[PDB]
Amino acid sequence: HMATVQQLEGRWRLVDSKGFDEYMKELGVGIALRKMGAMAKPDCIITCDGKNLTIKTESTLKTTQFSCTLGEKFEETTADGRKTQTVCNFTDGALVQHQEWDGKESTITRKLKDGKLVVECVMNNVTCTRIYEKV
Amino acid sequence: ATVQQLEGRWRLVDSKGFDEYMKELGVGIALRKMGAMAKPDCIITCDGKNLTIKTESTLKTTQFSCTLGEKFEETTADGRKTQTVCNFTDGALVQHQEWDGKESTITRKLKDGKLVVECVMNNVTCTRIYEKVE
Ligand SMILES: CCc1c(-c2ccccc2)c(-c2ccccc2)nn1-c1ccccc1-c1cccc(OCC(=O)O)c1
Ligand SMILES: CCc1c(-c2ccccc2)c(-c2ccccc2)nn1-c1ccccc1-c1cccc(OCC(=O)O)c1
Repeated sequence: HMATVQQLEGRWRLVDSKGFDEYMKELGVGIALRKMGAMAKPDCIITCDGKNLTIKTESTLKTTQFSCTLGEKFEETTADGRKTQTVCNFTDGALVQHQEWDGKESTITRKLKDGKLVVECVMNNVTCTRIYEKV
Repeated sequence: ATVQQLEGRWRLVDSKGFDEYMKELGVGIALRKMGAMAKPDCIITCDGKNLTIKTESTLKTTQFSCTLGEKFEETTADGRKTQTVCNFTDGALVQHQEWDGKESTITRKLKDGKLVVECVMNNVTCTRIYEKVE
């Protein structure tokens, strides 16, 4: 019969939201932060342990980086604000992404090495090495 | 070693030279620091000759931790320092914030298996609804 505070425990996904912007205006929150807050579709995570309550928030940001056909050059607009002429190929066991802009070039190689994705980014001298687990 | 082997979700486990590589590209300090802090999943798709590479990034903050019935100082995401109390009274979790001679109450309550969230300030009401993920 009775609602207890422990029943509120779990992961809650936002499905509907009405009056957010008005309410934020009443608190005196700025336009940019009102809009950004009203956009996000956060998970709410509630934990109650007897009398101790914690509320947390989870936002996942999903971006398509690029979408291409292998061996066909295409214009990429990069997160740092370059417009590159790019082409991805498959040569000698590695996915090679080649970027050209403003007389410059940068390569980004992706390969498997012991069940892990090794990403190697080169620009002039400089290598950035990133490693990922399959999940 | 074929291209299809790269398909799937990947989680960043190690990064080195990130800042130097970004510096070479002529990227600003803000984006460099940020980018280096981020721990994305990488999602790779390749049906034949077409390839898609997307990412996902999650955060992950604590809004507040407290003990029912005991007052505490909340620092809010908008920049209020409030005197706050949380109670479970009348079938609902009532969060009451006080600052600068003002007050707002946030009520969380289950209806029809959903979490109904009602934020009230003066007489202006935000209503948000959540579905349980399990
Ligand atoms: C930092 C911004 C970024 C992301 C990204 C996205 C979200 C969170 C974190 C970082 C990516 C990306 C693209 C595709 C797949 C996975 C990551 N590229 N850049 C990027 C965008 C313009 C320029 C340079 C770089 C970049 C710089 C250093 C190392 C990189 O290594 C990519 C990898 O690890 O494969 C990529
Ligand atoms: C920064 C905006 C925010 C979020 C939030 C965070 C991320 C994305 C979207 C919105 C939250 C929050 C807290 C707890 C759980 C889920 C969301 N509170 N504020 C917030 C922070 C200062 C002031 C007011 C409000 C706020 C405004 C409207 C509705 C709210 O109702 C919370 C709920 O729906 O339970 C809460």
